[PDB]
Amino acid sequence: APTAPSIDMYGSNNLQFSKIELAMETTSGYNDMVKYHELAKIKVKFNQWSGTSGDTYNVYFDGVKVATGAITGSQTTASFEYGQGGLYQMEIEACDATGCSKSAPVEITIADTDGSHLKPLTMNVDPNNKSYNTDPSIVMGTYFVEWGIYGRDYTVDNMPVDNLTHILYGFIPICGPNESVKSVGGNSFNALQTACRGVNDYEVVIHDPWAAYQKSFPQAGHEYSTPIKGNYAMLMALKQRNPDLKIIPSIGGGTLSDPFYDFVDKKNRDTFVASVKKFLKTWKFYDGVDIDWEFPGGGGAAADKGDPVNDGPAYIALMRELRVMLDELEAETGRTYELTSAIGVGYDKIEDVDYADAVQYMDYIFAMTYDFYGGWNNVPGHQTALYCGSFMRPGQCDGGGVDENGEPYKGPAYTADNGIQLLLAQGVPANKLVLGTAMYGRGWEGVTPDTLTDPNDPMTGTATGKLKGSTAQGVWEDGVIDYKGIKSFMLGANNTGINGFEYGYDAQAEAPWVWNRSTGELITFDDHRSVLAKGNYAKSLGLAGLFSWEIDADNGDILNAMHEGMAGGV
Ligand SMILES: CC(=O)CCCCn1c(=O)c2c(ncn2C)n(C)c1=O
Ligand SMILES: CC(=O)CCCCn1c(=O)c2c(ncn2C)n(C)c1=O
Ligand SMILES: CC(=O)CCCCn1c(=O)c2c(ncn2C)n(C)c1=O
Repeated sequence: APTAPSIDMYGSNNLQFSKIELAMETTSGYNDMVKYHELAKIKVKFNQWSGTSGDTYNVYFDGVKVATGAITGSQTTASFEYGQGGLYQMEIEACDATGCSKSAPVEITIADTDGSHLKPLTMNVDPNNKSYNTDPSIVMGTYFVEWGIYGRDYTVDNMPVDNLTHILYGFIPICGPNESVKSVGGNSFNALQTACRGVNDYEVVIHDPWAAYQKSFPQAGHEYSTPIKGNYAMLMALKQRNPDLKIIPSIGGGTLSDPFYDFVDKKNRDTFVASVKKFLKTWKFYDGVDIDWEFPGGGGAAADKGDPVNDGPAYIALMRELRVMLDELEAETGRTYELTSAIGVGYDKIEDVDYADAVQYMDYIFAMTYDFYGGWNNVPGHQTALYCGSFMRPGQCDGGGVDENGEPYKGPAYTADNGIQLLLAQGVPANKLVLGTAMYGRGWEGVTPDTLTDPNDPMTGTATGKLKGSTAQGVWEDGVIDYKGIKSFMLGANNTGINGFEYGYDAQAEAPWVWNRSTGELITFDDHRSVLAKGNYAKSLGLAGLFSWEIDADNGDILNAMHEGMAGGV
């Protein structure tokens, strides 16, 4: 016989609650901005403006009692905890000695990071991505980059997810020595320093919390009160649409790998593995971890780091210790968690790790069969060829010979086949290796006809510097161009060359190029033909499948060719 409660929607945070507490309106240290709670804190204000208030309230979710407390006037705040994410029909009843009066039901949301409070994501995929019926046991992976939501304007709902088995989310940094990030310029290092305030060295953090969980995306139905927004909320709604898709955070990458060189000290590995565990308990849409250390032994961005004696065993110990940790998580959750890694495949990178040993702990190795040549020097070559190109010298392919000054080659040339064969030769099983495809070109300026030693092969020329171009043409950094930019501005609709470019294909190497004889612009990339060759190769060897770098740079053609190449290899 009290007055039935009316719920104050605006005074109760629009009934949006969450197991994870995320700062939405600042940028600060990771432990300050993100706190995961086993019980969500619920606070609901309700009013009984007329009649009698009564003396106690009970709260029901879908008919089940979940909280009780005292009413002592005409406005009450009910505070309680609840442990399960989801949407629920909430009623609040007020009671006195004579009876109870229940409010009308209203939906309350309790967010959790598995996306259990979210409907399947609405997609907006370019229709140039076709539908395939590829065997679901073949890996078809890609990297989605966190910063792609800015100038590249490529969001989670743009991904052709039904053509993917694995989404690797690039990248999760590690607090600590990070001079390589500083050297890149822009705001990357400053962002990282902020995220690491109050964080122990060697723990993972989110690099850009605005991209990850703050930015409101209209296409995803995000509102002011939505407790999780950003790319991560969209990946959560994506797992609701595609529950079998694996979404894996990739830790490291070329500029973020500095802290891995300190993993020869086991205390640093323990700190890092513990932070990864906490990370996967906090962000439950993720299905494992991808380790992208570029590179054990050195030769990467950090010119002053790398230990060819100790980094390999440290890498193998890291994989064992991660696998132990992921086994605990599988025990706690009943889920399967995957452990993978993207690796350099030049002989000098491979030789520093016993991968046959590492790989017993791992689900897959993503072999980085690209970046073999590029604008960091003026030597043209195929950056992603399967085999040795026509431009190579006698004995260069297998490393038997000498260069143009008579210097002996130090090892086999950089090709996908050389890398894959070296890994098989170590005893890595073919069905754990995933072959990489480039959705971008690397290129040079200045490779004009007078520099060529073979007048029909620009790979025999010499450059003056890196390819220059605008972001409109898909050039986001010097020397690098999106595949969709090469297609729009160099190849044209018929793949025969526009704007002063001509198309060529080195049939020996299985590698395409476009060349502008007058500017001497030369770009090496993967196209439909070379990606079919890769698919045939992967099929021949019984590899796990294919992956690509990076999804925002494709227009559909490369991922389509990945699927066609895997079907059609003979
Ligand atoms: C600038 C900010 O808000 C957080 C840091 C983002 C990190 N980041 C990039 O922004 C980026 C990038 N490459 C190109 N860009 C534009 N990398 C490698 C990166 O880590
Ligand atoms: C502006 C920008 O993004 C340049 C990044 C180059 C950093 N970097 C590498 O990533 C790298 C490398 N060797 C292998 N890798 C993967 N070196 C020598 C490098 O500087
Ligand atoms: C196949 C393999 O082992 C590649 C090793 C890294 C290639 N590479 C560079 O050498 C490099 C670079 N930037 C500057 N440099 C000198 N990047 C981005 C790179 O990938």
